[PDB]
Amino acid sequence: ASFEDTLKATIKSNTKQDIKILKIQNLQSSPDVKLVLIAVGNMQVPIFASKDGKLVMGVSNVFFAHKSEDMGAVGSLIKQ
Amino acid sequence: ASFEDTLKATIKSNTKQDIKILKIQNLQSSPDVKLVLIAVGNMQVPIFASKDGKLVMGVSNVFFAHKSEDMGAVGSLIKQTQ
Repeated sequence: ASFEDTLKATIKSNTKQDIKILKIQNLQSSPDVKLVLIAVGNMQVPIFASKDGKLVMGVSNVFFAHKSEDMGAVGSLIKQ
Repeated sequence: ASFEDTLKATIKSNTKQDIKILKIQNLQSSPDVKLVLIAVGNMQVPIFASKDGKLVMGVSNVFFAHKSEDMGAVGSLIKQTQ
């Protein structure tokens, strides 16, 4: 099952909610976690997701990346 | 560089703090992310870490997993810290 289909399933299975995947952004630091922006209800909201889509973790204000630029990336979409 | 060493590096380089790793817990839903509990000074704080230790992401009150048990696992570990 693709990342978007797994990711869609993973959220629905825990929230009963049908989401739209708006924007997927890869992280230069590592391929294990993809920064993704989804539409739930009336808001667009960002999350972190395992590359397989079987885990989502909400964006918090703790985020350190081996590469500096990715911190800009998350900071950009959290302003989005 | 090993997972605990990379994780130590990637945290220190950005908070210039030296931390110990107390507990590492793998998530059954995926191996891509490890739930890890570290010590900053006299605080214990849980975090999520890419399996290679090159991303640390704070535990928030959003976390969804494909396998149900993993939610129990993090929910217990957030209780141990506070």
